[PDB]
Amino acid sequence: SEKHFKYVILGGGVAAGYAAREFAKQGVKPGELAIISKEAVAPYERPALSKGYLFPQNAARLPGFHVCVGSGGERQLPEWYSEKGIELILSTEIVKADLSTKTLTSAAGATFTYEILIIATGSSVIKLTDFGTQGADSNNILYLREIDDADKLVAAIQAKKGGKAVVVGGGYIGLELSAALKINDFDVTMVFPEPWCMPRLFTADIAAFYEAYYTNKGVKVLKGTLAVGFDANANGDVTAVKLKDGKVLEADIVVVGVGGRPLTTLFKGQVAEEKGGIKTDAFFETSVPGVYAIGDVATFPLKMYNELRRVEHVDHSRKSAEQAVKAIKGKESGESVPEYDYLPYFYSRSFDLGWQFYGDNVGETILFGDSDPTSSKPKFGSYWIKDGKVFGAFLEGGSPDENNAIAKVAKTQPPVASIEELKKEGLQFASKI
Ligand SMILES: Cc1cc2nc3c(=O)[nH]c(=O)nc-3n(C[C@H](O)[C@H](O)[C@H](O)COP(=O)(O)OP(=O)(O)OC[C@H]3O[C@@H](n4cnc5c(N)ncnc54)[C@H](O)[C@@H]3O)c2cc1C
Ligand SMILES: NC(=O)c1ccc[n+]([C@@H]2O[C@H](COP(=O)([O-])OP(=O)(O)OC[C@H]3O[C@@H](n4cnc5c(N)ncnc54)[C@H](O)[C@@H]3O)[C@@H](O)[C@H]2O)c1
Repeated sequence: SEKHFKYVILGGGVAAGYAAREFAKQGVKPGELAIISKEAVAPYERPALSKGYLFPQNAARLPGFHVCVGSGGERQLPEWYSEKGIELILSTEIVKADLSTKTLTSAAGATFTYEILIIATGSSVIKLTDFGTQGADSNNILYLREIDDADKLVAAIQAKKGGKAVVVGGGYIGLELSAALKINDFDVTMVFPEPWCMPRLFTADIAAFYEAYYTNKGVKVLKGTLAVGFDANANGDVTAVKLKDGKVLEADIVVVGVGGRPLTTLFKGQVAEEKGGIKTDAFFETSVPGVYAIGDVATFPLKMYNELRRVEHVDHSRKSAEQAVKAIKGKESGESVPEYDYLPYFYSRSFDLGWQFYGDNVGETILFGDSDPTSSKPKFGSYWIKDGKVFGAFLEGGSPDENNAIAKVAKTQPPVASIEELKKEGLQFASKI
């Protein structure tokens, strides 16, 4: 009954799917590796859940977006794993991890042993019920982290067709959700307390473009307020959203985007933690030899900024997954592996927009380009200047070359003698580098 594998990746997300591609490249043998996931499907490109998955027509659907298509790689269907002798253990939640005995136990009591462990458990979605919010347990108050959550949302959009939606949260998930609900023909109201949307990255100037663009699209942006409770009917279904300011919004469906946290509960005490995640070295190895932490759960050395960091980027999930397998196989062969040198890269898409950010959002900012929301193809960016150098670069509506140019600016940190002249140059500055 108990199963044994040389390597076990715990989790079936983006990092797990990309670690498995790296294993096949490294020559993994039949029977050696297993991926244990609580989801009923093979690893897939998570960012698709708040994008094409929510389309009313010609939506993204599995098996279409299984990894590694999101980065231009080959689709890894369930057949890809079985045909390689990679054991895909689905619908299995590991409720107990004993690192000292190298044994994991599933919710059904089944046990599994490994020689090497890769922790790719990602993040769990924050819910309003965690806060103890009045009426937050009403039906049709939905979240979006996994494909079952996406399927519940796609069912609710269909059941509540042409109704009222309230989106709680002003991050990029709130933005992508509001845009999705609007392209599905809902009356949409977006609620968040910050003085502008995407507060952890957008400047007031960048936010103003997206707020105006969403307003033109019919989305009602309600900044400076917070959802404090909900009304429900006799079936327990949400009927309204109560706000801190006394306003009461009618709602047929509520979709919440209030963040996430690393899913490291199984390891508390057994591994060193820092900055919310499991601490790793430049090779994603934890304080326990042979136990690795990749993707969302990892607090790793961010080499170019000389500090430990934790990120929630799909690029980091893929790259960190490759780094760990290279470190594991390199130790088997005595081969040296260079340190993880990640350039922070984040992106978001909604409506006909699509932006990319590289580097670090620190220092003084300048906006450049065409930032008119009514333009047929808005193309505008922003630079962050710290210690007289470009530290961060943002671009909306860039071409693949223009996006590569701002990544090279954020990677090389070119000198800025004049911030006024840098704004004059604009996007031409990134191309002339
Ligand atoms: C809707 C959505 C949209 C996003 N859009 C973007 C975007 O546009 N750009 C971007 O850069 N990033 C985006 N992200 C973030 C990005 O997808 C994540 O950073 C990435 O998925 C993390 O990879 P991961 O493997 O660490 O985590 P996950 O993909 O979440 O993988 C974790 C896996 O482990 C499983 N698991 C957890 N605990 C257990 C357990 N105890 N037992 C068994 N299995 C377990 C989970 O079910 C899941 O399969 C988005 C995320 C979401 C939720
Ligand atoms: N990229 C990031 O900086 C970041 C930060 C946190 C989480 N995430 C992760 O990425 C995904 C996207 O998260 P995000 O960027 O949308 O989250 P976020 O942390 O950036 O923002 C959550 C939003 O919800 C708002 N909010 C909280 N309580 C509220 C209430 N009661 N009423 C109204 N608004 C309320 C917050 O003020 C904020 O605007 C998630 O899956 C999460 O795991 C990303």
